[PDB]
Amino acid sequence: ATFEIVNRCSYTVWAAASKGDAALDAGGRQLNSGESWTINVEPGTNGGKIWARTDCYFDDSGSGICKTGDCGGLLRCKRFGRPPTTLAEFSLNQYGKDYIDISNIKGFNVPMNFSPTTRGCRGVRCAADIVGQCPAKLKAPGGGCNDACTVFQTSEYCCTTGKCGPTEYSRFFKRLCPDAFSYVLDKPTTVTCPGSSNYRVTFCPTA
Repeated sequence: ATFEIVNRCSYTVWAAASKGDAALDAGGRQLNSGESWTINVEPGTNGGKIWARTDCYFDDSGSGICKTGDCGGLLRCKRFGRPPTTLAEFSLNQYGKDYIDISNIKGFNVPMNFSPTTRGCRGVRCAADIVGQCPAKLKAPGGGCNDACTVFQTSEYCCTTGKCGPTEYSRFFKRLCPDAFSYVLDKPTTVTCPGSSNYRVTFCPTA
């Protein structure tokens, strides 16, 4: 499957693609304002994530730091990034279907559109100013808006027991971005697409 990753933001982001224990394609790249990065994702990939990282410094070896979404200091991510990270999430060719969502479960750093480029399903978007409106307790100094699980580490926020409800914090993410997961047991906003669909992830899709 082909993912076109587009930075429409006015600022540079460092895109990242991982399935948690391995890079997808090169695993990460700098995207200046307007730049597009096309990656190939193995069919059958289960639990893939794409995210943006902000305010990175990397040396010539691809070792450094990002203020949001850092994946153990690498340019080319092998593992998931540190919150806060708006997440494009996908499972491909699962019994003939692709499954896509946007999640705020690990917080929000960059607005995002995740849309198929092929026919047969709709895209999802979380493009609200969640950072500007972020409740004081969830504001990350690095930039971005943390999820309550990351900040408070409670059974309720992290849904550790598999029993949890919506919270004042989850309802904030949900009010601004209804088409994104706000907590672990949120009513699924997953979109079902044809197996072997292709997709575009757009950072800052509106502004």
